[PDB]
Amino acid sequence: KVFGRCELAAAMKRHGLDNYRGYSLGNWVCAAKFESNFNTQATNRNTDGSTDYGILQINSRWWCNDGRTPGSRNLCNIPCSALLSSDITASVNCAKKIVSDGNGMNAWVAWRNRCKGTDVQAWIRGCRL
Ligand code: NA
Repeated sequence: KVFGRCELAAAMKRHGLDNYRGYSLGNWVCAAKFESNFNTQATNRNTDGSTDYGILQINSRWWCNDGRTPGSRNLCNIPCSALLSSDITASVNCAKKIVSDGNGMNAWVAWRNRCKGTDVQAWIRGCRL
C-alpha cells in the first residue's frame, strides 16, 4: 500500500504514535516519507547484509526475523514480512520499542538527517486529525 500523507497521519494517530516518547505526529510522518515514501512494501539491503522493511524501514539486525541476517536479534518478535502489511499495526508496535531504546528517533538516520529540527508540522498541514 502507498499511503497518502494525511491517511498515514490518521493511521499513526489511531495506533498512538502521535507524541509517543514526545515525538509529534509530524516527526513520524516525516520519517515515513524519507524512509519509504509511504510505501508499506519498501525493502532496502544495508551494507552489513541486514535489510530494512516497511513504512519505517525497520532493520533485521535487531528488530525482526528475516532468516538471513547472521548474528542478528528479533527484539520485536516478528517475521520481517509482517512489517510489509497494508495494516501498519506491527510496524508501529515495533517503532515504539525502537524509539524507547535510548536514542529516541536518531535510530532513523533519515529522520536525523532530513526531519530533525525542521518544520515537521508541515507534514500534517491540512489533515483532518
Ligand atoms: Na533478525
